[PDB]
Amino acid sequence: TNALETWGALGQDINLDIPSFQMSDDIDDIKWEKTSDKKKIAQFRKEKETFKEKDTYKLFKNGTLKIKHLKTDDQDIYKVSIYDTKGKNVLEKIFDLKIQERVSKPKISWTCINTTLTCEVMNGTDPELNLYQDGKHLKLSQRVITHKWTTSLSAKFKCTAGNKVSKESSVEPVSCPEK
Ligand SMILES: *[C@@H]1O[C@H](CO)[C@@H](O)[C@H](O)[C@H]1NC(C)=O
Ligand SMILES: *[C@@H]1O[C@H](CO)[C@@H](O)[C@H](O)[C@H]1NC(C)=O
Ligand SMILES: *[C@@H]1O[C@H](CO)[C@@H](O)[C@H](O)[C@H]1NC(C)=O
Ligand code: NA
Repeated sequence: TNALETWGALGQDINLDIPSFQMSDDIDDIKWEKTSDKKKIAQFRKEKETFKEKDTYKLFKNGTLKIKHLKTDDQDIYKVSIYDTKGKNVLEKIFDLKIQERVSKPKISWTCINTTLTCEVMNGTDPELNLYQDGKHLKLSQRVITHKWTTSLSAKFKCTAGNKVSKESSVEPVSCPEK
């Protein structure tokens, strides 16, 4: 339905900008609306007043709308409509905001007794995990990664986790004399 997809982080702020715009005198009204609830979240009705539905919102002179501290409820299609003094619609841009939880630093666990190693990430939406040993790719996975060996070991393992909004990483030197 012609919207510009946008990714935002649960808990962080985000900015919806219209580069296609450049403010001026002729401009009489800039309206930002939230589709699903059909409600104007912010509006620049000339100096006549600066309306904002909440502190969660902020609208700038350049038409950019900042949404503070993203929450599950903010995933929605947003629309800006802006008009001059002669009543004309100068621009209309639409954004399709989806949000994800930032990923957390992965956690690596292991026993030398049982030749087993695990990498897991507790926080993060639809993450992707990669396991490396002394800089060489082991496995890619969406769920928890397991890695078993047999010999005595003294490697440097690296586990990455990432999604659309973040990337975290953890390296842990492993030494199993096993005897
Ligand atoms: C609009 O202004 C804000 C700061 O007031 C800035 O963060 C944003 O990048 C600007 N966008 C444009 C298109 O000027
Ligand atoms: C995991 O996410 C929760 C909120 O969803 C937060 O309280 C906690 O601090 C996060 N942990 C990390 C390591 O980011
Ligand atoms: C680890 O190895 C021991 C033998 O040394 C075995 O008995 C045990 O089942 C293994 N641990 C797990 C969790 O399977
Ligand atoms: Na919102």
